[PDB]
Amino acid sequence: ISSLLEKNIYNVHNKSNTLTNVPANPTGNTNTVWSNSNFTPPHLMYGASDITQAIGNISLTTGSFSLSLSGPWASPLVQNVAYTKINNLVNLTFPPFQANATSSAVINSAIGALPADLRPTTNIQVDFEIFVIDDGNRPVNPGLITLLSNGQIVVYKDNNLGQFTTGIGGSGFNPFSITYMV
Amino acid sequence: ISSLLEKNIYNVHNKSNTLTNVPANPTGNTNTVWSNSNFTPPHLMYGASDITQAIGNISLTTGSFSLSLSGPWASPLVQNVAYTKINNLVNLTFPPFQANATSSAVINSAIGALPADLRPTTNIQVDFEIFVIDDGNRPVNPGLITLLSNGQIVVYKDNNLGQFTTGIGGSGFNPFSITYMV
Amino acid sequence: SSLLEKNIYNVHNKSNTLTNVPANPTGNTNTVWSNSNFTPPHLMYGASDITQAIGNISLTTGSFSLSLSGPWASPLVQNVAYTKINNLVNLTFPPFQANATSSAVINSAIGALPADLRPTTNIQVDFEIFVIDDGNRPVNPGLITLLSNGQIVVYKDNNLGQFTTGIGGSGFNPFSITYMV
Repeated sequence: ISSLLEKNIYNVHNKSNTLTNVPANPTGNTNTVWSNSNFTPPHLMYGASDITQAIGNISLTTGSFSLSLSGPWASPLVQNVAYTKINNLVNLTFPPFQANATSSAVINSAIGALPADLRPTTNIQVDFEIFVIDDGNRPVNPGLITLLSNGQIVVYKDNNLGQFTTGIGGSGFNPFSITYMV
Repeated sequence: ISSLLEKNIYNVHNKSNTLTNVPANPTGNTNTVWSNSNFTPPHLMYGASDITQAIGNISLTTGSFSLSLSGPWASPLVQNVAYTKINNLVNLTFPPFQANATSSAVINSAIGALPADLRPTTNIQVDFEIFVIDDGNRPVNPGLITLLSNGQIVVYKDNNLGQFTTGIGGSGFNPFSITYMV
Repeated sequence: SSLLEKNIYNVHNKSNTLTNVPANPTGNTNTVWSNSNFTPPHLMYGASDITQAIGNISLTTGSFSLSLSGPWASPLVQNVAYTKINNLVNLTFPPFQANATSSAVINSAIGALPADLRPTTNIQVDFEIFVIDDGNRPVNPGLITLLSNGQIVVYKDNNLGQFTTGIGGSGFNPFSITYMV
């Protein structure tokens, strides 16, 4: 045992290794593995590096969700919106939503459309300038997308609550992407 | 001792476990934990997997910093700006900064307001189109935020160095988010 | 036997080999073990799967040389910085500005974006950006479109606008765009 308490050449085998929960590195060395009792559950440490906290901080999910948008078009348009969430950071990448407009209206989803874990929580809405199209025209003013904390998505023709206009040629948007922390 | 040097059914307990810094996996096995002396400080290894390097390649931090902005308002507005940094990639998510304007001015921070590790270094400034408001109006032209390498943040009413304008209604911006590499 | 129950030993070893097992041998949140439900096995601390968390995120970063041309007398060549995390891409562009000797959009050749950064889910992805033309700072946004064939196009405005012959500089200050492929 005494030989294990100081440096040796032993390649130790064990079915498992249980590290006492302690508030500080017991040896002070950068190559000592220890278990940090300042957290519950405890954190695995390697020297001063907190492995458990680093692992928790690099959480990532990605995929898509179905989104139904409606307003100016004769019928709702349904497409899958791609997403990535890393820690608290979200990206949404939208495919095209475009069709002829039979009425004048903003584009919006139902309340709750954004998956719960992608909804803004620090802010009531988050706003982004995006390129939109109306009746086949490419307007020079930016459109505006607002993501709401209740999960509703609203897309305006311009920053001043602008509506898309009845007409043919395509109203809506080419693919775009927005990134934000919840 | 000899029983520890080959496979056993021991659930070993230790107050800590110090791994000799060595240049190669001493057993070659994918279930061997070791400490890699090819780096200083050393790297935690599991088999051929470099845990320290993998965590360092992500290098994620997140949180917020207090930001004081001033210009058109009677007094500075102070709010926390949320951030994520992943390797060289930064996200900033701003809460609302808006109040009545008693003078005509751009909005800016002090020099050094952006935390040092979020400041552009590859570029002298990085620019983003954002939706801004002035006197309660929602102008169709985008506002512009410029992040400067000296840590100053400037927000303009439009792309042409535009100033926010004296008046009641609210001047500044709804929440927005911008993403960039330093 | 003293090692098989709690002790105050700071143990040293040249390495530590953990038996591959399908479940935590002690049940405790401070036990390190090797999880045989995966190949290669996963390093565990309690119920925390260290190997899985690291394998779930894949980050690359660097830069690529980009040649843009159109309104300028000759192409401009600069490095564009990128990060890719799983399917998520950031591009951060340095300034591309010079005087314009013709009226034209700015574009790259086909295939200019590295293959692993090209949109595949969409044919193009569009972004509003601040551009400059003949030294003027126009209030209308410019537009960058990233195409699935790897071409990059930058327009003076959203309506296929071209940069304009003249002095003062045409192109853009640095900007950044982020998107999933």
